[PDB]
Amino acid sequence: DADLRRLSLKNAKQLLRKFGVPEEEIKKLSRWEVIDVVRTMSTE
DNA sequence: TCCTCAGTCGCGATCGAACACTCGAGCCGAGCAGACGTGCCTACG
Repeated sequence: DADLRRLSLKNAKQLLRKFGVPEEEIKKLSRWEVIDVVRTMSTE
């Protein structure tokens, strides 16, 4: 979680692109929301 | 060049739900002494 916070908007965006997250969530460009989704995607 | 601002992480902090221990109330079985009767046997007329 702290590691995901360090990940920064640029690399978490690229990770959400890699997992196949839809472009709306990538688009909102909210780092805090993006990390919560990426943590959920990793948990899945 | 800034300049605070919104969304979220880690940790103490208390709180509700559950779980382990205790303790007595009550019932049940065993055990023992005894009474309330039937049958089975002897000293006295």
